[PDB]
Order: sequence, then C-alpha cells, then structure tokens
Amino acid sequence: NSNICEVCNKWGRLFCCDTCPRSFHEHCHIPSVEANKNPWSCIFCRIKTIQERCPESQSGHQESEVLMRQMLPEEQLKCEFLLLKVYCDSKSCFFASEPYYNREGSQGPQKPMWLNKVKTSLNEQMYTRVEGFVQDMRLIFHNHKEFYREDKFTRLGIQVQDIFEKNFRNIFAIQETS
Ligand SMILES: [Zn+2]
Ligand SMILES: [Zn+2]
Ligand SMILES: [Zn+2]
Repeated sequence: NSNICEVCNKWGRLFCCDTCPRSFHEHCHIPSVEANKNPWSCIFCRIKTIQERCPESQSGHQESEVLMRQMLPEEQLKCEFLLLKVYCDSKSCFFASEPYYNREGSQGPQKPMWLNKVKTSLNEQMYTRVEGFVQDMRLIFHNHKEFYREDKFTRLGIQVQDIFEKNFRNIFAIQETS
C-alpha cells in the first residue's frame, strides 16, 4: 500500500485498503474509516464494484434525471465519493471550514456553505435526493464568486468548482456534450 493518504497526501496514522494500494487517514476517507471490517475496501473500490456489477450504469445520463434520484445507498455512496474527490484537491482548504465575511464593498451570502457542513449533512442522512447535495456543493462556489467580485481570489472558486463538475459528470456518467 501507499505510505501517504490518498486525499491529503500526508503520512500519519493510515488505514490501508485491502483491495487496492490506497491508504487513508481515518477522517480523510468518506465515510470515516470503519472500526472493524477485515477485509476493508475503500470508497474507490466500492464505486468500482457498482460499475462492474452494472456496466450499463456508465451509459450517458441526463443531469436532470440524476438530480431527482432519491438518496438510496448507491447514490449516497456516489455523493460521498464526489465530496471526497473535491477534498483531494489541495485548494479545497479554502472551502472546508465555516467562512466569515468582512470585506469593504461586499456583503456576505444569505446562505453560507462549506465542505465540512456538506460532509456532516451526508453523515446525518439529511439529503433525500442527489439534488440536495449538488445544490449545496454548487452554492459553495457561487457564494465565493459573488463575495470576492473582481478580486483575483475569485478564481479559486472557479478552480474548485471545475474539479467538482468534472467529477460529477464522471461519477454519475453524465452524457457527454459539446
Ligand atoms: Zn489524509
Ligand atoms: Zn481500495
Ligand atoms: Zn446489470
């Protein structure tokens, strides 16, 4: 197995996947690495299994259909993995914890949002459809773009949203378009 966490790229107290060479810190994995379970399979492995069991699950889908899906176990897993893919990018640090807003010429958002809040919400089964999770994820970046206006820091929101959107299209097999 790897000697660094797959998400944050640091060494430490790592839990190793039994079916692939990835490793994870306990709370870097989503869901948090399970207490017992030998063997243990990471989220990357669990998602690959879904695909392998239903190869047709990779044919293209419409986003509008994906968003209306209820959060049954497989859709819950897919949202967890998509959230983890965002945390995998180091620029996710900017969006992880609760933000505050005090900048001359801007007003904070009406509904603040952050990655750790989405993480808790998934853990607590607060989303009933995929739409709930995707709306909160996109709100993170939209709030950032609006607040930072013409400061070049706005680009961080664009960058991390692009990771999100690429991974959303991949994980939920969104039909490719120009
Ligand atoms: Zn880590
Ligand atoms: Zn694995
Ligand atoms: Zn099948």
